[PDB]
Amino acid sequence: KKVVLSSFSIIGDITQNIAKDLVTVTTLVEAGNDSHSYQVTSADAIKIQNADLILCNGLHLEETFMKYFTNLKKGTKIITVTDGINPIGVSEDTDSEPNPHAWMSLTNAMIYIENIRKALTALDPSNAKKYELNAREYSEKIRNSILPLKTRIEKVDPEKRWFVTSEGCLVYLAEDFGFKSLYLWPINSDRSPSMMRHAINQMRSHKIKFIFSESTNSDQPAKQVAYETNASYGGVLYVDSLSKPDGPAPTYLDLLRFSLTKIVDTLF
Repeated sequence: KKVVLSSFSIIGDITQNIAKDLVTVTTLVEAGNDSHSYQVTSADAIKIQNADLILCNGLHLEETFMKYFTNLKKGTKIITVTDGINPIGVSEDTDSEPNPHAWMSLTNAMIYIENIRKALTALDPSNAKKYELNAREYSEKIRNSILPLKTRIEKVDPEKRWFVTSEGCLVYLAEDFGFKSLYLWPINSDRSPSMMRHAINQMRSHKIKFIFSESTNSDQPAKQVAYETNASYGGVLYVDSLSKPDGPAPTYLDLLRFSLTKIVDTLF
């Protein structure tokens, strides 16, 4: 039985929905750890040796630990599951490092699924028909949950078309749904007084009503910005990790559904 190692919780969960126990799906950066400067342990090195296939986000998400994906089993490939997603830069002034949060998008969910289906199929071609069926079922499951939220979101008045967050975690969502985005820092692990100043100025300027924080960072900056802008703190979104199993976002679908529900509930 083949072993497929995903770099972090969100990719592991996607892969499990496509493979459904045809392969053993493992995860390196488990829920509640952050990929940036993640410490690869000796146990983790066993996971890496066992892998017949390694599934990464790319977009620099794994940059601090790519070096551990060495001395690999013969034949074991590293697949970048964001292949075909046009990157959005960490420059809020659009050349720069890529923003890794491509999974926060309905369109991109379908691409992650397709790239994983394709890699599973190449790895394990005798199960092609099964991965094919499973990938379609899963794609449909996500569309069925998430599209009605999009449909509601799209009714927002053009002037209120802003997703404002702490980390730059919704830039791909913004692009997918036709919203502008504002944030305080591009990626959590640093930080910038002038980016805060800019956000405050932009919110005042466009009468933006809400700003969110996220499940792996502090709410303090968002609340401070809300105060300085006469805006409201919108609460906590789940974007960078699955939650714990008894939390609100224990699967990738549940993560998308929770966060986009909270967004639409805040906008309307």
